[PDB]
Amino acid sequence: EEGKLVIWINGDKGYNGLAEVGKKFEKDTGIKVTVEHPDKLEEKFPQVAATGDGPDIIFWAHDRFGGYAQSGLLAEITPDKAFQDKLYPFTWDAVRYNGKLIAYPIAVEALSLIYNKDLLPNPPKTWEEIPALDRELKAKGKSALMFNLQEPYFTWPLIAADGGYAFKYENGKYDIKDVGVDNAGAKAGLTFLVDLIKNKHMNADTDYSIAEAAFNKGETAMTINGPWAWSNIDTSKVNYGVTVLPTFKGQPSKPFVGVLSAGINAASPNKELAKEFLENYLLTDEGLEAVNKDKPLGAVALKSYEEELAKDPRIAATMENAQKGEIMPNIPQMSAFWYAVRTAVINAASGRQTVDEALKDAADPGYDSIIYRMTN
Amino acid sequence: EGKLVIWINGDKGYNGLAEVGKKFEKDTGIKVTVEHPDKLEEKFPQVAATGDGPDIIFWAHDRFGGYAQSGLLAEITPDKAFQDKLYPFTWDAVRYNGKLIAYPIAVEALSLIYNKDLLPNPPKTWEEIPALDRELKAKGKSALMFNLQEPYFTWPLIAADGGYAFKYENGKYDIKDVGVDNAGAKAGLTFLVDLIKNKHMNADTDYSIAEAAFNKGETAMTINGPWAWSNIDTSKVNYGVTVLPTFKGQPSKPFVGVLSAGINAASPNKELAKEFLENYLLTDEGLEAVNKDKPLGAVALKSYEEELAKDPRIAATMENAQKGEIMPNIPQMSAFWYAVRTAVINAASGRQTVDEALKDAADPGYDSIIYR
Ligand SMILES: OC[C@H]1O[C@H](O[C@H]2[C@H](O)[C@@H](O)[C@@H](O)O[C@@H]2CO)[C@H](O)[C@@H](O)[C@@H]1O
Ligand SMILES: OC[C@H]1O[C@H](O[C@H]2[C@H](O)[C@@H](O)[C@@H](O)O[C@@H]2CO)[C@H](O)[C@@H](O)[C@@H]1O
Repeated sequence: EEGKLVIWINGDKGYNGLAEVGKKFEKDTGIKVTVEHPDKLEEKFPQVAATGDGPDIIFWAHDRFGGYAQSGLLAEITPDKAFQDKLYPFTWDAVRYNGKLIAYPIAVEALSLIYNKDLLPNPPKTWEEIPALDRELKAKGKSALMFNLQEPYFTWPLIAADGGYAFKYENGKYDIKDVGVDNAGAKAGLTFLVDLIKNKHMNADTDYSIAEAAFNKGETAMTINGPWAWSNIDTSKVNYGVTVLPTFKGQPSKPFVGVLSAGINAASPNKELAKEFLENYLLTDEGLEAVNKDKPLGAVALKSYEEELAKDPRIAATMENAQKGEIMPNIPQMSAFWYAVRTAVINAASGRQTVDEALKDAADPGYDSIIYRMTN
Repeated sequence: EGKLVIWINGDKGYNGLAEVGKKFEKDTGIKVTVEHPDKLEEKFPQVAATGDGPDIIFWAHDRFGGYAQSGLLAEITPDKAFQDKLYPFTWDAVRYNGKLIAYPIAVEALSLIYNKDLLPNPPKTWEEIPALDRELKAKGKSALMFNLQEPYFTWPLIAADGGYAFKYENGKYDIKDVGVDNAGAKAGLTFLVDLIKNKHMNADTDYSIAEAAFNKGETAMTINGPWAWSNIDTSKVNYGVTVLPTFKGQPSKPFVGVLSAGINAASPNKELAKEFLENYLLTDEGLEAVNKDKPLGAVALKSYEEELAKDPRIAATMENAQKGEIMPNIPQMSAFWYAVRTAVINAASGRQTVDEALKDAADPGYDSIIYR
């Protein structure tokens, strides 16, 4: 680590694009940059950083950074007024924790409906229509919809539709005691999805790669996913639309919005180098274009680059879905929250627990929660 | 790599242990370093989870279930002749999902420790402690000081009239059935907070403060374990070790711990750790070296115990232990202790009331300390 840069980022993002950026950096400065995408980095980072190890720079959606900052794993960052002016105000707000800035914002992510325009000329406006749709679509030996049920992020817009929420957001701060995941909005959302399963419109163990291959091979009319997925759909030549998520009980799907963000390890001795890389190389039209050409970032934080992208109707649809949803909390409880809800969705989907039972556990984990099973 | 590093708590006989380790070094040339880092029981899971940390970790057995569940401990395989040397109940304390995950060392329970001169007659009941504090306060003394910062020291009183942690039914702990906010729990902690509210005890007394006060002859009574008696010997106070007081007529029920040694699952020195524990530490002279530094309590090694059981201080330790309960070793233990610690400190300081402090420990929400 002594005079080089190690960067971690998720394997669904443009880390080859990003590596090309670190080759530029190395070519100008002589500093070696290594980009890695380890499995479950969002869990490894706080483990290795707890002992003063880890990468120099960590990329994740902003929801996790509050917890790292509470744990002291992140350096405070100082961008001057000029630098700050280059990025949207709400992107900075996403990386502000106890009044400090703890990361650089990169890009705004939200989920959308992605549909195969061909076998499905009109999408649905609602979830309601999907069992009747999936049934006529099985006639051609197809299914209507496949998406990741192993990550609760992908089910969340449905759960939030009729009023499921995470922690109530009250004038200023988030109410940690007031947890929305087992209210009747939440219950109705997920019970819908479980019925789709009970009645075989969806399989309970579909994961990210199954939904992706199923979509990209024309096997299923629809999927739910973010900007990063558009690339591989381009490669497959599937004719797709990106559009508004379907409503439920006639309210809009509400996706949790993430700000892909870039933090500097508090234990790093290359903090100054990390600052030059992030500010002068990545967050430029050409740094981001390079990542974005690998896998699309969504609506970027950099105003100069976003000007171009905003003209793409995938990006406008992404943004309209982001409009109906909610910026993720970055509080330290988020991590336990996701772990609970991931288990609760998987449990109810597989019949291991009833909807009421699974979400009650997610809303109020006792000592029987997975969160305290000290599992791995 | 060809080295042994041992972690043991700062209150135990770690110099004694180091004497055992010099003997191992003398015979095998393997260097043994003993350390006692602060907050060892939290550090160990964090460093061990990356693949470093000590070769050998000592703690009471309640924590080893979570370590083992986390993958951090090598399964130990003493043969039958080695097993017959230690008491069966001490092996049971280190069994997790059927496999032995540590060597047992000693049996610990809290006793009442009292100053015989200040108080030729210690109280039988928690209830008479206030009046007796009144008496002592006029003499520039106080009845009782003990660590209020660690729930371990309060547990015997929470448990007296029916507090429990997790219900134990038909060979098994039901982690949905938590007893820490039942009426027994509330009663017990309410008594303690009432003691504090009326200034018979100060809500920030910690281990250090309570030991200095007893050993300087400032307070008639403390609540402590066997490891404490060495410093009392040195201070020359004339003390007895006895039955904890009763609460609403019931015996105090201290959690019973078994000091245990686990071997890091990630150690390259696993065979050496076994030789060290089986052939040096767990012997009359190994344990004697530890014990002479800070007493272990009633040891798991039957040959050494026979000598110790004669000590009237061990007899009382075993009496308190028999009224108490072996701690669970389930992986939920770590988070339970953190919830209860905060509940006790919060109730004692007036941050929360008894009832809501305990409700939060019985049922940790996202608002609880365990999630910050
Ligand atoms: O499923 C819970 C998960 O949701 C979010 O993770 C997203 C991530 O934000 C996106 O960049 C993309 O990579 O997909 C992930 C879902 O698999 C939260 O950021 C994360 O903390 C949470 O665990
Ligand atoms: O206070 C909660 C605490 O209780 C026990 O720790 C004891 C330990 O067993 C004794 O050896 C002695 O050192 O005092 C400790 C309390 O300060 C549990 O063993 C421990 O895991 C728990 O957190």
